[PDB]
Amino acid sequence: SMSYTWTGALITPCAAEESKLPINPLSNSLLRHHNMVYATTSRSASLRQKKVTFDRLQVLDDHYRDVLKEMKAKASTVKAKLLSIEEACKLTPPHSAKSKFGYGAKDVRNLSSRAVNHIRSVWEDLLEDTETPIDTTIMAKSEVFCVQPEKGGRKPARLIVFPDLGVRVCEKMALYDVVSTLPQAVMGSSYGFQYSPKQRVEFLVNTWKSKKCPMGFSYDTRCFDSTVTESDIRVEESIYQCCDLAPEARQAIRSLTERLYIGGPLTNSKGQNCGYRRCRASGVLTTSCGNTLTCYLKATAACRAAKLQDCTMLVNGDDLVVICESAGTQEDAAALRAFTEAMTRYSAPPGDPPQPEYDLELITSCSSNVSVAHDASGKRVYYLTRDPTTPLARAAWETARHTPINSWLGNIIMYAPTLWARMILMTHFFSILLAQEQLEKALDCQIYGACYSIEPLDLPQIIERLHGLSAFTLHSYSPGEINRVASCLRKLGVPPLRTWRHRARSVRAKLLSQGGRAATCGRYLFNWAVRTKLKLTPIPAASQLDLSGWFVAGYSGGDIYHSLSR
RNA sequence: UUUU
Ligand SMILES: [Mn+2]
Ligand SMILES: [Mn+2]
Repeated sequence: SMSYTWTGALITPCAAEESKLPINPLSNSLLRHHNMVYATTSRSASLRQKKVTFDRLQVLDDHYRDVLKEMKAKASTVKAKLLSIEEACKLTPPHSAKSKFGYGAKDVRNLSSRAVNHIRSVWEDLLEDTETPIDTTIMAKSEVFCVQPEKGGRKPARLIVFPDLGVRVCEKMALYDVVSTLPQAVMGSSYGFQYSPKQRVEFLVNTWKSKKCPMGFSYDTRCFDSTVTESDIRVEESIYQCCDLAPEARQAIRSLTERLYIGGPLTNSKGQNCGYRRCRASGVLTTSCGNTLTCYLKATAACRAAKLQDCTMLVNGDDLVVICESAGTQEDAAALRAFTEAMTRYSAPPGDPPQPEYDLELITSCSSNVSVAHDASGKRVYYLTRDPTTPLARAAWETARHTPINSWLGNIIMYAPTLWARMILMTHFFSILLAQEQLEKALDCQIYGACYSIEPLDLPQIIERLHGLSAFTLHSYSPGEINRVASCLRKLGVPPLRTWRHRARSVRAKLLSQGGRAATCGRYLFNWAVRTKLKLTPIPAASQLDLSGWFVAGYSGGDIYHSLSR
């Protein structure tokens, strides 16, 4: 069947769409070559559509049918609870889209009458109406990247399809738990979203060490969400239905499956009819959990067919990275070839063909890889990195365009040990932040999907609990990692690394001098900027009131919000 | 204007 069906009515905006980096006297401090930057807009959505729209052929062999049965048996283990409206409302991000029915995120979190009195009517319908497709909206997401080295190759806008605010709250009421528990339950260590970046690195290594002669690789299917067949979605529901649900829970899951998840009509920001979606909806709660299981399923099934000795895979939504036992160069090469032939048969073609790798630091998945460096005492230390182009790109864009969701903060947390995040991001912003003095001002960034309100003043404690004290003392970085950073810098036109120690030494001492948590930031977050690094003892609060549940499971697109870690 |  066709992933989508268009009518002519267009994907339209509802706000002003910039798409160039304004000559921000501060952006020039973080990035000279402004040009190198841009932000997707509506004007390039159709290109996205054409890319996205295609026919789907899928066939199900035995391996698939068996693997699935297995997953269901683990699923049978889980038990999910229904969620109270209060519980769902409070999970709604403070800035989520408002409802056509005259009420928004704020009215919800505060449990307005007009709000709940809708969520309630919405949840009743989900029990009274079992066939009617449910209306979804289609927007183009605003996204900033760096101009492709092909001077002109710009990424077309991404697309987001989400159901009304009321339908989203009910989703949480019926699946939140399922989605927060069931995945792991089914996939064991294969579930990516359960690790912090250091647990991921750790896992990736032990695993790579567990093979006599390891061979790893990753597989990136093309436009995953469109490759998802209404069959794929129905199967996912079979998995969900193995949990021990409450009838209204169980029934809602049913209703949403046929009414929202398998597909439905598309409306634009202006009430116009855009057409039909018959593939995964990018903006649903089940979006991630559904992708993780499908990638997992189809891959574990492809592995058997292709015959890869001792496969240990790591799934993260449509993101996949499998490590196994090598059988020979000319052997592995063909083996993987069979793997892509199976995956494809399952309606999961690759963007680029997968390539077997024999270096762990070379395998890259989820636009990041495993590199090495050294801690204080110099004991080798693994940390998870990535190419900083986008991150630096996005950060300069935000510096000039106060953005709703600060990708920079998110980067800092996740990649805290990276050379680029310590010397360039942390510096650039704490200078900004400290010049306006907004250290208490809690901004929003996001992790594995869900949103999070954090106070920059707590990075110290948060950074340690996720990376350890090594996060604040890594020095011998790998030559290759170093060149990757250096180069990106040159590209965007950013001043060499050694030049930031100076910009730091200061900002770091203007915090030292503010005492308190501020002074704590200055001590740990900038110890690399002093010609005399001082020893760092564990942070008291850090490991103490470490409010968690952070890396338990993905929710990208789910509209999930949590405000813990001060 | 919503956060795959
Ligand atoms: Mn894709
Ligand atoms: Mn990806």
